[PDB]
Amino acid sequence: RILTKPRSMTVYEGESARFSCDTDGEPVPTVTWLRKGQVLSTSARHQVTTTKYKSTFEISSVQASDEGNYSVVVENSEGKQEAEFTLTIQK
Repeated sequence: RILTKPRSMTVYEGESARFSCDTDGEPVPTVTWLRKGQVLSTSARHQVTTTKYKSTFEISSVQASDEGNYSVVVENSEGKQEAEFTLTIQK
């Protein structure tokens, strides 16, 4: 599980904070980005997303959320895993 975890960083605002991880599953695992930042939103405030075997979350307009420690809990159609990191922001 957790084929690869997203590193970390510190951005200012919609400057990058790009993230992308990898995870196996059967069929395909599940992912839920979140970290006391309102589940890293998904589109109204963040460009979060997930693919067949690789997910990723980007921030081109961080809002109230985004403050530092940001993680991704990815299940496995039966199991549960997680990769935590820390992306802060400077409004």
